[PDB]
Amino acid sequence: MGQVSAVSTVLINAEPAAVLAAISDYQTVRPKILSSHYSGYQVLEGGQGAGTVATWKLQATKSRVRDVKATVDVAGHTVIEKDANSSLVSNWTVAPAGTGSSVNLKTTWTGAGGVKGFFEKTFAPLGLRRIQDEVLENLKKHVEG
Repeated sequence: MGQVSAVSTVLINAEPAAVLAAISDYQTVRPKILSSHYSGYQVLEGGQGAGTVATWKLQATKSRVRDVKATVDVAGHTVIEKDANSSLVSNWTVAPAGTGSSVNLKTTWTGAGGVKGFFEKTFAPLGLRRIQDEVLENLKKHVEG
């Protein structure tokens, strides 16, 4: 059994420890770095570190909206978001990168079929990867200035 996922790494002009905290902040950071594909963001528990629970809608296209209920698991410099509603997990791994830092964002894919059917029928992985990349950009700009 293999594994497929949307992976993108973005360089950030900021301390990786600060970025880690920013990621674990689901109150003042998370909802300020969301793309236009996000809506109805609501923190259900915590909002600052492990144990945080938050929910939102992710609209890939007109008639593709994912109801996400992410459980946050912060450990070291990796923040894991496990959707309780569907089989989607997003990994937020941040690490030093020269004078700044970088974040490796890995969002897993799912579905009854393979990537072909995942794209054609359900939520386009090409769009999802773009969405996550755009959020990483927002994060970079957010923590930078």
